[PDB]
Amino acid sequence: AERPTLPIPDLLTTDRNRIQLTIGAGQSTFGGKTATTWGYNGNLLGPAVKLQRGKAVTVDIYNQLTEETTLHWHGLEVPGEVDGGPQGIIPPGGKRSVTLNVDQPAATCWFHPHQHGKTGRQVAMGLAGLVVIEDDEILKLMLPKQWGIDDVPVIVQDKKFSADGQIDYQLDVMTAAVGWFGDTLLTNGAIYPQHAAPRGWLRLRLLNGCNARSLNFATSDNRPLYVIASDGGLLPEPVKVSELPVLMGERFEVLVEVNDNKPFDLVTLPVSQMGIAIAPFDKPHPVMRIQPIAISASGALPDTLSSLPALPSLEGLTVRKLQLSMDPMLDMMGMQMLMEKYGDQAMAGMDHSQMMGHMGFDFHHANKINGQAFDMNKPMFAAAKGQYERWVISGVGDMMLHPFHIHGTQFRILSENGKPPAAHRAGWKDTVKVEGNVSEVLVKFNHDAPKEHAYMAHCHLLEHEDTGMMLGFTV
Ligand SMILES: [Cu+2]
Ligand SMILES: [Cu+2]
Repeated sequence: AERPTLPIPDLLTTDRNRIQLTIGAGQSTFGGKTATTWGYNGNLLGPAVKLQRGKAVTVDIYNQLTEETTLHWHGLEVPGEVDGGPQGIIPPGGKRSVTLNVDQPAATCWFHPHQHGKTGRQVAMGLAGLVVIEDDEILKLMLPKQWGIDDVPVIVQDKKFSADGQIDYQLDVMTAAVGWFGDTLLTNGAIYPQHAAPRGWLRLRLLNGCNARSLNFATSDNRPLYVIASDGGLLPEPVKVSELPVLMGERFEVLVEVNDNKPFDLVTLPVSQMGIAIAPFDKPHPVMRIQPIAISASGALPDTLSSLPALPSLEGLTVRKLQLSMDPMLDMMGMQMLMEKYGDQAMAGMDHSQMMGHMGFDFHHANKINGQAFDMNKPMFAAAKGQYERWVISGVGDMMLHPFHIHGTQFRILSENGKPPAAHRAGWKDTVKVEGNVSEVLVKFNHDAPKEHAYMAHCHLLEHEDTGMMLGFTV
């Protein structure tokens, strides 16, 4: 049969300078089986909210679920009051209005729930949206810009399904250790869709929307990807890559050539991550089928995209240390449950070093920062407003992958997991890899966050966040 077309999220702009988002339960079909799913302005996933830098907009958010949620704008530099972390509770049948005064460069950001201890479940049920920030600078470049034709959002997510076809989500000792992962890959909510792309340049806005699964994009015929933007917006010039690793909650925009009429796949390559490396993710896995077409397409790859500032001198900067840890009992219990469920396949992708690390009680608070499981009532510290700080985040002592995310900022990576960052990760980021080594970011918070609307800093492996690997901080 024909592959289904890639679903394109609606590009939603202001009215009275207002935007309406409805959070609701409905139904979706996956592999011919119906499931209860949640969506923003529909059944599953959500729209792309389109924002202009320097232009205020009001968002009216209606919770039509039968349980509490929050709405977090991932990668937006906004005050804590509108950040929608776990303190931004919207009750069932409630409404919250937020004024977003956008004051950052053009970027692809996203939005999702941040309900305390339930973020994994609420994203797994289908809640995620996009944010497209535009500025004068990006619109001058003549990048591909026809939304849903040559400028395409690609939200990649895995799920697992029970026998009846319902989403099979559980926060248990296995998923608290290694994450919630599945055997079914979704692309804008569809299984292995096709996208009809005009000949010339195709812009893909890639979002890893998975709870726990790291991805590594490539093409089926090894044509290159040209990275043009990271989480926080444009690189100074394009970076040519043959593969593109993307952690949970990271975005990159890439241009790819649609040259001849022969279709090719966007794929994800096997990653060395425990549980994630298991079949069917032990071989290259198709993400979507690009079908070349002949219709209007004038987008270009510019030699120069933007100016990236020199890093400042680090002397005098406040240093914060964040030591990530997991109770040895959770590693043991969680690993034991993984090995019970997958047997001989359980150590897929793992080298000798990775396995010897695993040497051979309430799990809801077993994941920690600085020896502390997340305490919603006790911000770990008071950060300075408008001042560079150096944040040193360590996974030394721990075997697992931790995409570390900091609210309220776009930062510069100084060191990523004991190496300088790759060229395409050296610009504006809101996520940094921590995996058995130490990362160092240069962060600045331009907006206030008081105690009662604190910013979060957490692992974006959502089951780790939900079982304690989060801290609140004031600005
Ligand atoms: Cu965030
Ligand atoms: Cu983690």
